[PDB]
Amino acid sequence: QPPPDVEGDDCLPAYRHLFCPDLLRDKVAFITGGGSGIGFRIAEIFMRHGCHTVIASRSLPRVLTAARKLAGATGRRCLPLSMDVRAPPAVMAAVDQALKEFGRIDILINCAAGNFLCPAGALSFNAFKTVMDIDTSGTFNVSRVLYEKFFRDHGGVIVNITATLGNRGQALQVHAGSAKAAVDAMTRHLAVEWGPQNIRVNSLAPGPISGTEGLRRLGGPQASLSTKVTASPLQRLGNKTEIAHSVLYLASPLASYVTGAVLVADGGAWLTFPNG
Amino acid sequence: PPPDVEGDDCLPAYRHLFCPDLLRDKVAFITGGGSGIGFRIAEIFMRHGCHTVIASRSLPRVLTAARKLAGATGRRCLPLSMDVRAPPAVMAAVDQALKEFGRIDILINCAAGNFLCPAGALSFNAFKTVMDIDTSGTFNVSRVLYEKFFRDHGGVIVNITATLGNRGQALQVHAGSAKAAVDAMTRHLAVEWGPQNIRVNSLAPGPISGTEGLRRLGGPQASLSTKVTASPLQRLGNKTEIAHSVLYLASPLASYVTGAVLVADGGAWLTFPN
Amino acid sequence: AQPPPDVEGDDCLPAYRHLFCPDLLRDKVAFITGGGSGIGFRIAEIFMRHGCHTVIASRSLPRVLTAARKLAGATGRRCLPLSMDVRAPPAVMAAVDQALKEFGRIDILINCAAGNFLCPAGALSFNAFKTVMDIDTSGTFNVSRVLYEKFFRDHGGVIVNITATLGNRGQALQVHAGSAKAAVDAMTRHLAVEWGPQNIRVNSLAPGPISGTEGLRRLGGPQASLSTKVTASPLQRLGNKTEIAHSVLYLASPLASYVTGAVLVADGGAWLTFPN
Amino acid sequence: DVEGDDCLPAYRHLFCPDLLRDKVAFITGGGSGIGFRIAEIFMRHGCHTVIASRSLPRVLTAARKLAGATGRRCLPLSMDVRAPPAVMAAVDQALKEFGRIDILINCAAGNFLCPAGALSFNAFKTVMDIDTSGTFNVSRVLYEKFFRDHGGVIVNITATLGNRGQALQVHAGSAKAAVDAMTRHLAVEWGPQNIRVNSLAPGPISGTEGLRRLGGPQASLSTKVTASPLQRLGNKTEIAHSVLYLASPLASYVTGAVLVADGGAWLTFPNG
Ligand SMILES: CC(C)(COP(=O)(O)OP(=O)(O)OC[C@H]1O[C@@H](n2cnc3c(N)ncnc32)[C@H](O)[C@@H]1OP(=O)(O)O)[C@@H](O)C(=O)NCCC(=O)NCCS
Ligand SMILES: CC(C)(COP(=O)(O)OP(=O)(O)OC[C@H]1O[C@@H](n2cnc3c(N)ncnc32)[C@H](O)[C@@H]1OP(=O)(O)O)[C@@H](O)C(=O)NCCC(=O)NCCS
Ligand SMILES: CC(C)(COP(=O)(O)OP(=O)(O)OC[C@H]1O[C@@H](n2cnc3c(N)ncnc32)[C@H](O)[C@@H]1OP(=O)(O)O)[C@@H](O)C(=O)NCCC(=O)NCCS
Ligand SMILES: CC(C)(COP(=O)(O)OP(=O)(O)OC[C@H]1O[C@@H](n2cnc3c(N)ncnc32)[C@H](O)[C@@H]1OP(=O)(O)O)[C@@H](O)C(=O)NCCC(=O)NCCS
Ligand SMILES: NC(=O)c1ccc[n+]([C@@H]2O[C@H](COP(=O)([O-])OP(=O)(O)OC[C@H]3O[C@@H](n4cnc5c(N)ncnc54)[C@H](OP(=O)(O)O)[C@@H]3O)[C@@H](O)[C@H]2O)c1
Ligand SMILES: NC(=O)c1ccc[n+]([C@@H]2O[C@H](COP(=O)([O-])OP(=O)(O)OC[C@H]3O[C@@H](n4cnc5c(N)ncnc54)[C@H](OP(=O)(O)O)[C@@H]3O)[C@@H](O)[C@H]2O)c1
Ligand SMILES: NC(=O)c1ccc[n+]([C@@H]2O[C@H](COP(=O)([O-])OP(=O)(O)OC[C@H]3O[C@@H](n4cnc5c(N)ncnc54)[C@H](OP(=O)(O)O)[C@@H]3O)[C@@H](O)[C@H]2O)c1
Ligand SMILES: NC(=O)c1ccc[n+]([C@@H]2O[C@H](COP(=O)([O-])OP(=O)(O)OC[C@H]3O[C@@H](n4cnc5c(N)ncnc54)[C@H](OP(=O)(O)O)[C@@H]3O)[C@@H](O)[C@H]2O)c1
Repeated sequence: QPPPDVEGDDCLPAYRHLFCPDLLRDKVAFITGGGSGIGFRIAEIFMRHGCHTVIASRSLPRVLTAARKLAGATGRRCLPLSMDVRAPPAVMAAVDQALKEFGRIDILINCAAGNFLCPAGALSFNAFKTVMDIDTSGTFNVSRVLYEKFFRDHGGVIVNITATLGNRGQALQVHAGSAKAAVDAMTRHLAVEWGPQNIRVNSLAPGPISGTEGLRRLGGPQASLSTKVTASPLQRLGNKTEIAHSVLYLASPLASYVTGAVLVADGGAWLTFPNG
Repeated sequence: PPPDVEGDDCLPAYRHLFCPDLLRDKVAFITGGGSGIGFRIAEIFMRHGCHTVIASRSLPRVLTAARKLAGATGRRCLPLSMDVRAPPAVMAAVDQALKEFGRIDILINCAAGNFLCPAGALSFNAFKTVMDIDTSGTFNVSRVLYEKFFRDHGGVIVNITATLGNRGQALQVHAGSAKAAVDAMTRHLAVEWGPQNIRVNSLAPGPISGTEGLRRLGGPQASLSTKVTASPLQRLGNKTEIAHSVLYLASPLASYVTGAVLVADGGAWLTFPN
Repeated sequence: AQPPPDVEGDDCLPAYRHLFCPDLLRDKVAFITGGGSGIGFRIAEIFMRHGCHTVIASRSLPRVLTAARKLAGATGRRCLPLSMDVRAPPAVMAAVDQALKEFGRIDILINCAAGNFLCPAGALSFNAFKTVMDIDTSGTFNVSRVLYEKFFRDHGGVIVNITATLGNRGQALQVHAGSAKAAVDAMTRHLAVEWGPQNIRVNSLAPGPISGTEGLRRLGGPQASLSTKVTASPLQRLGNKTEIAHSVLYLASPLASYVTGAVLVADGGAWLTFPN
Repeated sequence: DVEGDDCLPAYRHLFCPDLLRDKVAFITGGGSGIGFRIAEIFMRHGCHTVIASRSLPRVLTAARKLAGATGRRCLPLSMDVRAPPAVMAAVDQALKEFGRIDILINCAAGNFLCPAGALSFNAFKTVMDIDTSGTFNVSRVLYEKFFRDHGGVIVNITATLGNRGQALQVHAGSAKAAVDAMTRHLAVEWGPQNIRVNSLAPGPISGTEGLRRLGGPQASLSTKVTASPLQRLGNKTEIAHSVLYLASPLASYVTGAVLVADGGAWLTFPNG
């Protein structure tokens, strides 16, 4: 039986520490996409282990609402910021402020993505490139800004949130599959070039996770969903807290020797899911 | 190795190992077919009976190439100017091809852009441009050909990729990411399009002599010689060898191959320094 | 689009149209383990249709004597049948000596010998697992190693290992075969690196589900669900022996002069979509 | 960390000390190297252990040290992973002593440098028998004796050698690639019995027989280490942390995966 989760963008009402509560004490994590879904639960878990956060995505409203829930449930600081990962000046602006407020950033989680089901034949060039732009160029943009502004001189840890869609070429998902495959390759590249600056860089590829926009958009009809979930190895959907725990493992000193790796946390699902 | 020539010029002689009618009367649309690997793929194709359309941004480049290719092989070569990033231009090119030949049987996505640069010095726009050309560019040509012809008649796509992303090669985050995304795209399209009789595969070349790629990315000649003699086959590959493996994938001999990546790199990704 | 023709039994093709030049392997000699039945037999026939003489070697002397009569009957090239278990190195060494005595050289080794059956991992005995590792993995290494020491080390050569995609997603009922074939894939890379400097190319070909083979008969399952998964796979059909032999011939030939350490999958995209 | 097969003098917790409270882990190769440090770090989180390998004096010595440093129980047993009667006997003994086994760590292996043209048939086969057949045998025994009916968690310790076909290592590369494939097959078959199965692939780890054997001359090893992304060797405690992660409830949704914990070394290390 998995750790408890909540379907909405709300904090866990109770929690049991399996990592020590001081694992990230006084560190600061910058989380793109931290106002909703997996990125919000990542923020919440990090703050429950001593970490302050900065959460950044397009909607200033989404992150303000989130930052008050996070701060309230954990007593740590959460700086919300409006920032499109495709706009380098907005990215530079956000990182500058995070540093003005905190004086340091230790961890970057690239969680910002967009996705929707569309057959390749109906997918426009602009549609495909929009997904490449947010997922891949966005991840590069934020990483590259964090490197210049803080990590190159102080070291750091980056976790990229990816997917397994590209492994078997999942139908209706050429855009997301291609974009997140490029992010897994970028992880290797940055691990190589930035390791000498004491920067670790890894990916975490989640399976179908309950209580997320990604599952609502992409899961398909509930009866065919249940049937594929029941046929997957752990016979269930993952939850956001399980994903936040793997991300926390990778962003922490427990993972001090892990770099350039892709941890798949998907209950086995890519091995068995249908690709009709 | 089979012989090759360093320039974007035709082979002075060629020995057939495939039958000279392997692609008789087929039509191959080759992006980047005016130079480097793409020029040699066009030439080898035409020497197996195929007409070509070559397309890239520079009209002067494809015009001069097309005269060379027709002159050497006796088959037809249509040159077109088209940036793979511009759906109007790509649509216009595929129409022009269909108007000239009435069919396209094969698409070779060879157009790419690359250069050496540390990830920390690489600009936001430099990264995105490589993704736009290599990745979104490949998707754009593949989808325009699907809509205009391959959906209704079937077809074969060969994507020219790379091994850079396997080990995260230094100075290459842009190209390594873009070509890894092309390898996933290959699988996605193979699955979606297979039922329309379309095969889609990736061919990843190693370091190839006589190419802009190697000129830009090869590094100093002394350190290049050294990684080369320390790789499994002990030599650079040439363009003719790459054209043979592309021809294999594009031909009825690979009738059961789809969603695959064929690495043709003399074993180099296994031993090259990173 | 119409596949090249094939026949279901271990019999030669009635007609064949060349797509490779008929002198591609003019007067070369290929040693093919498992060349008496199934995929290995069709590989033998196709090679000999391109000028190559063959040695076909497996356990059952009756099987290879009958094959070799048929092969030589249909193509006008020579086929030496030998009885040899790949697990017994004195027998391999003697078979290879005998071939060198007959033909004076060997240019190509195709390692096609394998053992497979459906079995749940919880029912698979220790000896059953080991037996499949011993034939597929040790047996491949053994043959490759004898060929190296008897001829290829000094003369160069080309090796094609026939493998599978089962280990990619951990196909159920196939732990033995999937592990064994994943070892051979790794072995391909290892040997490509060590033996490249002796002018030896080593690649793997991984076939998908193939009509008119013992493999499909044993492992296909009932015809109705077999039909369903075939129809749901990207080319919507089973592969045939002739198509696999064409990919094997490609890799074994001078057209693949710069291909080594690679695994070419030739499965109609089956592993992307087949249920697990 | 500490070079020998000795316990750490001190240890600060990053996972809670009750993470594995009262669980039982059966660790093949638990008497030395990585296996010994895994047993120690598991015991520091509340776990009891069973350490099993061919040498009974090696595991007797290890067990007294592990118990002594941690106050948890460590049952040593002698068994060859290639002999299914012995594996069945050790597993029966662990069950008599403890009544349960929650976790299996398949750490036993044999390796040495040898060019492929010089490796004997028997030398190849031996490495395949220990790493591959051994790992299947222990997993399948544990499945039949306990995991099938009660669930459980397996961590296979593997390697990255097979990725680029590392020279001098055809045996070990092949064997470990087979065990990574087995990880996926068992994850799929046994997931519905509440069994998780993952691989952890370490890189070059200081204070181990692996590194003493396979590292080659010190000057050349220093060089490739400096040229690797984190510019240092891994230690045994870092590997035991990643193995603990996978073996714990923190990895409740991880199955069928390979975690590479090698400092990025396979990405840059020489080969040829
Ligand atoms: C499209 C998205 C990624 C980003 O939005 P955006 O930049 O505002 O993009 P727009 O809506 O302008 O759409 C851009 C292009 O994509 C196309 N597109 C967008 N959604 C699409 C869909 N569901 N199907 C097909 N085409 C689509 C648009 O039509 C437009 O293409 P065009 O110029 O040919 O018409 C949107 O899905 C989003 O913001 N998602 C965030 C939430 C999310 O995706 N969560 C799950 C992550 S797992
Ligand atoms: C850059 C290229 C890929 C694409 O051309 P383009 O679309 O006109 O792009 P631009 O010339 O506007 O350059 C795009 C960005 O990349 C950057 N860039 C180009 N060459 C660069 C180099 N060697 N190092 C770092 N950045 C570079 C530019 O400075 C610009 O960035 P900025 O906007 O931050 O100033 C060009 O190299 C090209 O056309 N190459 C084609 C042939 C080739 O590379 N063959 C090899 C394939 S192996
Ligand atoms: C078993 C095989 C792999 C090799 O034969 P062999 O070396 O004579 O081995 P045996 O007949 O002694 O069987 C060896 C072990 O595997 C077991 N075995 C054989 N077939 C089995 C099956 N279908 N299910 C479970 N176990 C099986 C035997 O019971 C024995 O184990 P045990 O000692 O615990 O009883 C046999 O299947 C074979 O000859 N295959 C060749 C043809 C083939 O497999 N073609 C398809 C490749 S796609
Ligand atoms: C060989 C080993 C794996 C297993 O020992 P064992 O089963 O008693 O094996 P043996 O000593 O009987 O050796 C079996 C074969 O391997 C060969 N072999 C052993 N060491 C070898 C070496 N360094 N180089 C080449 N061949 C070797 C033997 O000669 C024999 O082949 P043969 O019949 O052709 O003579 C041994 O190295 C070992 O016990 N290792 C465990 C510790 C270890 O390897 N740790 C490192 C990290 S895994
Ligand atoms: N959910 C799943 O089952 C699943 C499976 C595999 C992978 N994932 C991955 O997990 C991550 C989170 O997904 P989720 O399902 O939790 O959905 P989500 O809640 O919609 O998260 C996506 C986040 O990205 C932000 N975002 C989108 N575009 C952006 C941009 N251009 N700039 C900055 N921020 C942007 C969104 O906020 P704004 O709209 O405010 O920008 C949103 O908060 C993604 O990386 C996704 O690919 C999810
Ligand atoms: N050479 C190597 O060693 C090597 C190794 C691995 C992979 N490759 C791959 O092989 C292919 C050929 O490389 P090469 O070295 O032969 O280099 P090249 O000669 O420069 O080929 C690139 C071609 O792409 C065209 N092109 C670039 N951007 C374009 C755009 N936006 N739209 C349309 N056409 C475009 C260029 O023509 P215009 O300028 O007229 O547009 C040129 O003909 C590339 O895909 C490369 O990634 C090469
Ligand atoms: N058919 C498929 O769909 C498929 C799919 C994926 C992979 N493959 C691979 O394709 C190859 C051939 O399979 P197939 O389906 O055509 O089956 P097959 O006809 O049964 O071929 C297996 C052959 O191996 C020989 N063999 C078995 N054990 C041997 C040993 N110890 N020593 C020497 N030779 C031995 C057998 O001959 P004796 O009985 O005379 O020894 C038999 O000719 C195998 O490598 C298989 O793994 C097939
Ligand atoms: N060290 C590295 O840098 C490195 C790198 C990648 C992977 N690894 C992996 O990490 C694990 C431990 O390696 P290590 O360096 O720590 O070496 P190690 O100390 O030699 O550990 C190997 C263990 O395997 C046991 N063993 C060997 N054969 C056995 C058999 N037939 N049955 C039962 N037990 C057996 C040995 O004990 P007995 O002699 O008492 O049997 C020994 O305790 C191995 O799986 C290795 O492949 C290590």
